[PDB]
Amino acid sequence: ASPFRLASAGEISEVQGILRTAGLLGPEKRIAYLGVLDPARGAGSEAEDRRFRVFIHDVSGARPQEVTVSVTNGTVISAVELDTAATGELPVLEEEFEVVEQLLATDERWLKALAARNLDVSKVRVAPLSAGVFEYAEERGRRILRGLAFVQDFPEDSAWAHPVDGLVAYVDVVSKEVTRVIDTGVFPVPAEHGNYTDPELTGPLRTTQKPISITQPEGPSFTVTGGNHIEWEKWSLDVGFDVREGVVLHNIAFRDGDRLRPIINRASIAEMVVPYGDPSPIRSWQNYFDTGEYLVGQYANSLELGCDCLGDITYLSPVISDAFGNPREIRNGICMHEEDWGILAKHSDLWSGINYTRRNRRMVISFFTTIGNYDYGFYWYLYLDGTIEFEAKATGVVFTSAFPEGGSDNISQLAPGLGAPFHQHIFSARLDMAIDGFTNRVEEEDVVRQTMGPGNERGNAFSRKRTVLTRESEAVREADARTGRTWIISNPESKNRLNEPVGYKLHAHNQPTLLADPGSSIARRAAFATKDLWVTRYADDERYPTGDFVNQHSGGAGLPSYIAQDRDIDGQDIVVWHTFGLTHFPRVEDWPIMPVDTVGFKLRPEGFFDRSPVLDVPAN
Amino acid sequence: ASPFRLASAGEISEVQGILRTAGLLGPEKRIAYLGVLDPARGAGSEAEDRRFRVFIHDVSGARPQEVTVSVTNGTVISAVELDTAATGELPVLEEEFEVVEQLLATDERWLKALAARNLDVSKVRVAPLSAGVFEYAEERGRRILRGLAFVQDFPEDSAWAHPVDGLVAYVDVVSKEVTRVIDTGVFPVPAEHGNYTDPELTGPLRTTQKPISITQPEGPSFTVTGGNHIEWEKWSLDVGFDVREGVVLHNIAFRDGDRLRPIINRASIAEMVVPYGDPSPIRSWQNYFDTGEYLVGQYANSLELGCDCLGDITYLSPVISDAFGNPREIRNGICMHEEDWGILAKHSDLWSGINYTRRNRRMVISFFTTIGNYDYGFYWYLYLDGTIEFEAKATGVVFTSAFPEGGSDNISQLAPGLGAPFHQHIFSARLDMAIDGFTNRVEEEDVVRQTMGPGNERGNAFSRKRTVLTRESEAVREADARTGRTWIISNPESKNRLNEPVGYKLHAHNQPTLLADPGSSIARRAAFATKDLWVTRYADDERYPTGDFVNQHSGGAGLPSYIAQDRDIDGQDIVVWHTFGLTHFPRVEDWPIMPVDTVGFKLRPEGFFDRSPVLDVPAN
Ligand SMILES: [Cu+2]
Ligand SMILES: [Cu+2]
Repeated sequence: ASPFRLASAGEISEVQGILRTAGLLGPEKRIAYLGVLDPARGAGSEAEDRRFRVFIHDVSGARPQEVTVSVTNGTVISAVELDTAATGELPVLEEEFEVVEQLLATDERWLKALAARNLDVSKVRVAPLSAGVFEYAEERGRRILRGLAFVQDFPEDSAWAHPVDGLVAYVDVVSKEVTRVIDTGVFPVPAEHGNYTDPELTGPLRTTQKPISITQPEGPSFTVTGGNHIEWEKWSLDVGFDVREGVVLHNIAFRDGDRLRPIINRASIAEMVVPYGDPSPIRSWQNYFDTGEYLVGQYANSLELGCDCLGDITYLSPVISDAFGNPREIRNGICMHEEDWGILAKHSDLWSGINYTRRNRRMVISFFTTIGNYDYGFYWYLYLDGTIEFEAKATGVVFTSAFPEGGSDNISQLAPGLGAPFHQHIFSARLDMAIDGFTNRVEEEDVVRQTMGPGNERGNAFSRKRTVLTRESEAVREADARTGRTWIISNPESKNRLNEPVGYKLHAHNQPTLLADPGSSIARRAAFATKDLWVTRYADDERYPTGDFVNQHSGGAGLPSYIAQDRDIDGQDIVVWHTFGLTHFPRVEDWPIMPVDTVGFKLRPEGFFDRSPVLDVPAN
Repeated sequence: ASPFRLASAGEISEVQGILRTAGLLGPEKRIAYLGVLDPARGAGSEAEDRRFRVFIHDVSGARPQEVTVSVTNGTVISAVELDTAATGELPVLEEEFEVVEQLLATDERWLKALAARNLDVSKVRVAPLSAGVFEYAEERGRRILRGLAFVQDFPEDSAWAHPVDGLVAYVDVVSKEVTRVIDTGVFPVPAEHGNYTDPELTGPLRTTQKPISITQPEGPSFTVTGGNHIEWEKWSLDVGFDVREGVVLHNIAFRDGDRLRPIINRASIAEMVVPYGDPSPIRSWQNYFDTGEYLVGQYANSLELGCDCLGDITYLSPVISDAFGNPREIRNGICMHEEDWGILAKHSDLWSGINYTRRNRRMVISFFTTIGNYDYGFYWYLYLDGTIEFEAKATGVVFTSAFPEGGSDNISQLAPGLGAPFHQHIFSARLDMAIDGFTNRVEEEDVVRQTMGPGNERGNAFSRKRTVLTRESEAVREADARTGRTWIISNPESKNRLNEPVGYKLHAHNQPTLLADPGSSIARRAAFATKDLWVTRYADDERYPTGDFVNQHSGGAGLPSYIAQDRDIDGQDIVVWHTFGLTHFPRVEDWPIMPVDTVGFKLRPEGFFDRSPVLDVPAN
């Protein structure tokens, strides 16, 4: 059995059993995160010890715990007590989100604010959001959620269309107290409905779209064995699923003739922040850490055939844990399919009379998650020529506010009185590199322009320059689209036939990084987002750019701390962390449901192969 | 019928007849360029007047002519004689290409060069390339082609694998003289074959690929009317074809409710330069202006169903003129189809219980051309949401040289002894803007970062700024990926329901622009490629960024001269010229045949619609 197989329902149940038996899962205990641990560095280690990491929360206010259990041995290997005011709070629980609206509904200050606006409390939905760390000392060590109101006129109504601005509440979800209710002033509540399924808004539906039928009369070209091991057009990998990170790809390799060569040991989106740029006290604290605080895999959708994934699909239904350790399956939560990708190679040669054309293909592995108003699709692609690519698709309903009379520098208008605060969606890809094995290195490649003169008398010459990042103190890099900056990960001990170290080149989209002032909380807490590329020496406990406990953590966790070690990355076991995102100034066409916008990156072989790896592709 | 209809074989024959009748097309005359002109500006068009412009060459040596004839009226509107040493030579003729090898085969300096390398002249192919303007005074006024040698060992052999470096010959193609033969020294001719159809190189072909069948059961969703007028999912446009530019899109409009709203009057790739960056005298003059000097449309391939275009395809077979004015059809030279494009919009709402998912699709209009070793695909895409996108696909065989023994800063090694000089592939998209009509304006939009302090105490705020480009002198712009710079074209007189000027935002890929020294021949001849965006006031004689005659023409024409007029572009009839390209340092993976690499740009609505234009898309 493979060490990278997906967690079984019974394994979750076994973890539950081991925890209750050791008296660590009592009636006041809640599981805020549960995930299988990856195998440690080894190869001839056939003694498989299946271990799970669990973050246990306590509803009574008692210190939480980080527990490591061996589902194979049936034992608790570790169980450490956490000082959350030092190391941050655990991920927020679904039941904690539910308590915010309920608690506010009986609070005198909240009911008063709602009375002044003439809104029926039973019609007021509250978005229970992360708190972050600002200037409220009484929150340290406490689990707080901040709430924003939205009106829902009827059950099928889209509450996002009616934000109740000038109002924000802070709630302690363990002691169940409303710690603060801020009412900065009354703002009209946007009246227009944003119901995209309402025939009064859509108008007569189109009857012009003819069907596009994509089928595979002989089945797919990939094989799925061991439940999650994929073999497709020379590629090999294992598809994992974590409740925090979502789809994770393991042991990405390419079979170059005789040998199966490694490229990436582990690929995942390790964090994803959505910071808001509205300086209003009602929203200036708003920063979603979708992966770290909310756990994206937890909210993964059950994809529908023909609607979400068209063609010959192969699904994976991963299993996660609930707050009590019971297994929960996300049916059809991962899509796997190959799709046509146009022309791969083409040449019509005059001299030889040979006309050659080959088509391209990509293997797609994806999932879609929903974080409140927003829905995100995470797509990983493998191409015939050895290219690896990631694409994030953002959709959903934009987060709203009121549009200030007299306009705004930080909010855009979507409808009459309806605003949409400026924000960004910034992702972090954790790429545990293994180019032909673990002895890797990273170089920054810049285009070099040359000046006209001796050796370049016609002033036509241009070159390139590569700088090797040797220590971690020099591995925090910035993009430079102007000079065509890319980063090559190579194995200095593995050469191609021309005796140059094999490599892969990372092509970024060069979008803007974190815009927030460098001294702000979010800049401290999401420091990874301020730079485009980070390279660290691998360490088993360094899994997230924002750290293990993001919720209400002070700042400087994850990447800045890891880098501070200043380890040797020149020809070592390294990890590449690429920051990429969308800066969003919502437009009128993003209402009342926004069309997909995308971001991503890709890695292309750079002298990895001896010649083109697609010469054996047939005609057809 | 429609004034934007494709030129017919009848019209071409008639232009030939009109020129003949006028004594402009005798036996020594050759058609170097023939294309139908676009209707004059305004809506007061007094009936059908189809005019064609022609560049007439003279093989005996007499000055060429530029003629405009009215095919409708049977007249010659104008006919001017050209002083080519001043205004530039005419595009290269197909017959002048084959002349080069023929002539060199009997020149003693060439035979001696080949003999010193032990090469059989009957096996030496010569790549006949444009000459440019350099230090050779005897070329002024003359039509020169420079030749580079490649050995073809057998008939089905790929000569590109066997470059003969250290040698180049300049040939006058009118007087049929070999003016110079430069031999800088003997270089070993690379021995490995790059025969990608040879079993010895490919090995056994993959048997792993299963069929992907894309069919459309009820036919496509677009209609083709009047030969080239396309109507698809609210979009409306005319697909034109010019022998210089290739596919051209006219009158791009979107049917918003009851009104057909114009977006782009005319879109085309007006120029594409491929400058080389090897300072070797043998290649330091190499710069292909594929559109301007070679004319990409004449070299358009006849696309095969299945391998070139998968799905339900509708082809256009445009007609061009041959060198004698006789019409020539490029069968299936333009392919049109719609393809599924994933997810358009998606939201699973907790509060309303409504789960909504909609699929995207795009209309594709494309053609592929072959310029010697390289093959380029030009793709235009229209999406359901109002997005317009262009994509260039570069493939074919890379241009080779010998790889210098002790390495090279300007050439990369692909095989033993085989090199590939550094080069770029830069495009210029000319977008004659008509955002809701001709009164347009362009704003440069940058992200604005804010400092923490009063009014932004938590330091999370960020904004954006827009700068109207008012006069052409302040409309030559460069990219800034770091501040998320984009350009919005709006109509200051047409406002959406929120009282904001409707618009479209241009998103560039921010790749490096021209790398050559600013004082070089190519920087002056390809000045357009030195900046990312240019905006000019519309003029019927300002068609290409490099001018009407690029072949052996110096700087003095094109964008830098148009811009000098410093005309008003603030709410006028304007034209946007966007520069975008690939900077290419060939990889071993690019040999023997190059896998497709792409570049492009796109435009998205920016307050153009009153809300999302895709609310009427049916359930999927
Ligand atoms: Cu957004
Ligand atoms: Cu190239």
